[PDB]
Amino acid sequence: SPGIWQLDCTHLEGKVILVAVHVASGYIEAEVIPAETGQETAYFLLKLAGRWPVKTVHTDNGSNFTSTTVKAACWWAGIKQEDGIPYNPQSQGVIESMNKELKKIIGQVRDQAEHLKTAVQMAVFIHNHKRKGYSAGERIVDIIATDIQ
Amino acid sequence: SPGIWQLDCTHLEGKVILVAVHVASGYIEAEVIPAETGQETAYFLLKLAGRWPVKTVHTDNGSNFTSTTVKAACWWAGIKQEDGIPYNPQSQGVIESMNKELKKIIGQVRDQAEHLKTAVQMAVFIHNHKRKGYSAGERIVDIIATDIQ
Ligand SMILES: C=CC[N@H+](Cc1ccccc1C(=O)NCc1ccc(OC)cc1)Cc1ccc2c(c1C(=O)O)OC[C@H](CCC(=O)O)O2
Ligand SMILES: C=CC[N@H+](Cc1ccccc1C(=O)NCc1ccc(OC)cc1)Cc1ccc2c(c1C(=O)O)OC[C@H](CCC(=O)O)O2
Repeated sequence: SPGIWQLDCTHLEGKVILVAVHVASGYIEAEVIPAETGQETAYFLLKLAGRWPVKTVHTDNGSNFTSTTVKAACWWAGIKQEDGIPYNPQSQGVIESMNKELKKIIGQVRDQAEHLKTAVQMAVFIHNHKRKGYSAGERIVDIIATDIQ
Repeated sequence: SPGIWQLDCTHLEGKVILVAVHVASGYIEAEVIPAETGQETAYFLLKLAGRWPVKTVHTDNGSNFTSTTVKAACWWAGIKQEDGIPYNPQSQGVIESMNKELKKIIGQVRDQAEHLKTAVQMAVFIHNHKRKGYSAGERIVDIIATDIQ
């Protein structure tokens, strides 16, 4: 559980926002990309796994699950690549709610930057720091530290 | 201490590698950029502070310290922007050594990717996971978790 992440792809302004969610905490990293290719996804996972102890990634769709470039990145970074089938139906709902919340935050900041990428990084910051009371940033560190110990 | 980071800029292949080091742990994030502008530095700090609890950043040079774009990003993200004067002379040595280590690792992986950015992210992964016995990734999580509790 401390090492489980889920990929999520959402769309805004004719661009793609790729999101990785740490399942147990709700902490996220995200990036804007032109389109969701195997290479973009592979590079994103490489970045993520260099920054956090990524044991398993539930991929966001079958194309990323199939992609040999994505499999190659997961091999390189020691990540177990898995499907993202919502065996628990609550998973779809959680992802959908997160995309809605993220788009809400982007709207709230959208006028503070010219470029969508900047707004998305502001949204990451706000999401990770929001207290609901601990924040997702606090939760992820505590979960992982407990695991190390 | 748990919230203090240091910026560092090094050069390779006619490109700039911008690095943020978590001082207490030696954990790093890095990106390749064409040149080290206020806007590039500002965007990098925005990303960093959305991901880790960044209290203070020692800037890497006077241009980044002066930059109103960098100051604005620090304001946005709640970061105390500071100079990077090595009042402890051991600081220059530590940075120099880290740049040498990073370039060594990049050399070791350089043939595994076409693009420097890929090699740099591989280098981040190797550096953060290397056991020195705990890794820098373990140390940062432990330091921050201890602070939270
Ligand atoms: C078909 C893939 C292309 N190469 C093949 C290659 C070219 C030359 C030498 C070795 C290889 C090789 O297969 N090594 C094993 C490997 C596989 C996956 C992997 O994924 C992390 C990293 C490494 C690897 C690569 C992937 C994603 C990238 C890259 C690059 C690159 O070559 O640098 O460059 C930046 C780009 C940014 C995102 C975007 O622009 O889409 O993401
Ligand atoms: C003179 C700066 C340009 N704007 C001014 C702007 C334009 C329109 C509306 C508001 C503003 C405004 O001042 N808001 C307050 C503010 C200041 C600093 C800040 O720092 C994170 C974020 C927000 C902000 C900006 C900075 C770095 C970027 C950006 C953008 C952007 O406008 O989206 O876009 C991507 C780029 C990527 C790295 C690269 O390509 O160099 O980094």
